[PDB]
Amino acid sequence: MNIFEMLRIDEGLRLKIYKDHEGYYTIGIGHLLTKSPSLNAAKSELDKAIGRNTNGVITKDEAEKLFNQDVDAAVRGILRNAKLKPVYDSLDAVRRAALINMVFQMGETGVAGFTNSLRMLQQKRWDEAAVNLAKSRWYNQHPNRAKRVITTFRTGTWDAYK
Ligand SMILES: [Cl-]
Ligand SMILES: [Cl-]
Ligand SMILES: [Co+2]
Repeated sequence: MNIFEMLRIDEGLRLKIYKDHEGYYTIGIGHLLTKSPSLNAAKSELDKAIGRNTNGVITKDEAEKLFNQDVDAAVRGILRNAKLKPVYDSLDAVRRAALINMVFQMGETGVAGFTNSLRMLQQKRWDEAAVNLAKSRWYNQHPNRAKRVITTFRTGTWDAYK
């Protein structure tokens, strides 16, 4: 399995503009367009992003392209961050993907804010990190997904994903 398949499972695929669980406009595979109420605003971001008059609807290839860019960006964010890099480096392949998933969903900056879980991950204190991760708004607002990720961190296997 890999980060791509994993996030595809977590975020699903939508070709038409949609409002997310928080009421934000998104499209594709978890690509946030804007946090604004204006559907026009979202259309415009979209057109800006795709390079064409989309009218809120995109193609699968277009979707996968925003996905690659987005996955790329998450990693860069990780590598740029003084708090995230070292943890990332200390992790194994499966766990790195779990970190990416989180950076992707909440941003580099939101993730760097989980000071305590990051320390625990850095020390390989799997069980405790997982307990700590679950005490968040993240988890409470995304019970199912958050559980697959936390689990992945805990086991270092793709089991939550099979
Ligand atoms: Cl973009
Ligand atoms: Cl969820
Ligand atoms: Co959310």
